[PDB]
Amino acid sequence: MMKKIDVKILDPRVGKEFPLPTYATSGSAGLDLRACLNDAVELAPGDTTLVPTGLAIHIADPSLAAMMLPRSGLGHKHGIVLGNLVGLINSDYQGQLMISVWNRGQDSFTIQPGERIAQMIFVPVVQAEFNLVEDFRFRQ
Amino acid sequence: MMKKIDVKILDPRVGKEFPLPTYATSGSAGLDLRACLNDAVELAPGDTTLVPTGLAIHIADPSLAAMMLPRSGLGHKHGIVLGNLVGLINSDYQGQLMISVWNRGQDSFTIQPGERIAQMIFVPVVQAEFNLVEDFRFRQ
Amino acid sequence: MMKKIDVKILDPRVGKEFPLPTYATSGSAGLDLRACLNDAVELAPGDTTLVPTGLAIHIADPSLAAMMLPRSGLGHKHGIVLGNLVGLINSDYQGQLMISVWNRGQDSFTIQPGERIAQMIFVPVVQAEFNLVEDFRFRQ
Ligand SMILES: O=c1ccn([C@H]2C[C@H](O)[C@@H](COP(=O)(O)NP(=O)(O)OP(=O)(O)O)O2)c(=O)[nH]1
Ligand SMILES: O=c1ccn([C@H]2C[C@H](O)[C@@H](COP(=O)(O)NP(=O)(O)OP(=O)(O)O)O2)c(=O)[nH]1
Ligand SMILES: O=c1ccn([C@H]2C[C@H](O)[C@@H](COP(=O)(O)NP(=O)(O)OP(=O)(O)O)O2)c(=O)[nH]1
Ligand SMILES: [Mg+2]
Ligand SMILES: [Mg+2]
Ligand SMILES: [Mg+2]
Repeated sequence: MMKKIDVKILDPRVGKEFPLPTYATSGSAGLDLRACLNDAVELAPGDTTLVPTGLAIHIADPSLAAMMLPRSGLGHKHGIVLGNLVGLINSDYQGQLMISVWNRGQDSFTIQPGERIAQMIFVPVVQAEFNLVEDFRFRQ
Repeated sequence: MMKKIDVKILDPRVGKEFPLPTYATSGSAGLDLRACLNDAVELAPGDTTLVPTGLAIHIADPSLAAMMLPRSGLGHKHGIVLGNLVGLINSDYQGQLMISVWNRGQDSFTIQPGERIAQMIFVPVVQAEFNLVEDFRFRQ
Repeated sequence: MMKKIDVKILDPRVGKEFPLPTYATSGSAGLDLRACLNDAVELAPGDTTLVPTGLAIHIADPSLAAMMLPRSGLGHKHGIVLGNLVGLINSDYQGQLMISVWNRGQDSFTIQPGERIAQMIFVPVVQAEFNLVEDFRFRQ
């Protein structure tokens, strides 16, 4: 299912030196996000750093949201994941997309400019209206 | 996309002293969940605590689920995330919604009664039926 | 909402000694994935291990993806979660489904053959086409 989403380039390297996010195949669920940095950032074990993307999106449709996730290789092999675990991008958010990068492992890691460091999916969302009722199934 | 969801208030402070979850804007994807606690809980670095919400929902429609996520500020700045990372709420679950709060950082944190400590989204889900076949593309 | 999904059994114990993933109730959102192991794996605090499932799926429809999540009990009580936090399975992926199991806690844990160690949901996804525009709201 396809949707055009407005994007504003905030740093002129995005779409040039730092490619815009794209889908690798017709069947990819996520777009890889790249680090928009002037120089490498060394991220020590246990630490968190805020990585800019150099871009803003405006999903606009309240029936859609995005979710930011780690990439599986980085997470599994390097312990490079997100400090907020999973990021939620609201339809009315128009600020820069930021990546909270957390080193959950034991090895120092260099975040390089332009590196595909996380990924983002677009999922339909439903807005709940609560209906209060009196009455209406944590080894494993 | 909108859906009415049945909710049962389990603690009489919910909807009073502890506001019911709400969406901030017409374009918000998630509802913030509040800690239903009698007193603050001090959460040491690395530790996990189970926080009640004082409410139960019944999604009821098997085409919908909810996902509990950290809030980005708390996760990035304070290391206050979920012990199960992301929570999945099944359509037929009718128990109290519980929040596994994990301090993944290095600083002690006080969880206050009524604090917006996590968030929840409602997403469509598909139930898979497996079709066995003989035959039917882990730096980065 | 229901969909038949092609699955290939890669290890002949899957569907026999190691049951195929199933939904517990008509209202369950997720399928539990089992560890396809010859012997138990002892996972020390802080460590990550790659657990095979013995199966491959082919979602095939680019409007669908799967997400792998921790189980709430394991995550909250035992600190047994995913090293990549949340796994994203693309529609065109046809390899073995792998589980990055991370012990985020302080206690050693034994991963047993056949153990339900994670869960997976199928969610609709939308593929974004970016539309560049000049112009188009991080306690808490
Ligand atoms: O937990 C996971 C996550 C992914 N996978 C598989 C399926 C998915 O389609 C594939 C790629 O996932 P990612 O894009 O998150 N990983 P990465 O970007 O490191 O690999 P690639 O370069 O192939 O895209 O790996 C798993 O088996 N388990
Ligand atoms: O990983 C993320 C997560 C969120 N965001 C942006 C977009 C999202 O719409 C916005 C708010 O996300 P949260 O509601 O999770 N954070 P918080 O509740 O701390 O901020 P706010 O008070 O504005 O809602 O922050 C990112 O740029 N990266
Ligand atoms: O963060 C959470 C996650 C789950 N839950 C509730 C709702 C959900 O439907 C239920 C079961 O979730 P899981 O299947 O992830 N946990 P587990 O597999 O350990 O429990 P069960 O054996 O009942 O399925 O627990 C919460 O209250 N908070
Ligand atoms: Mg990838
Ligand atoms: Mg928020
Ligand atoms: Mg379960």
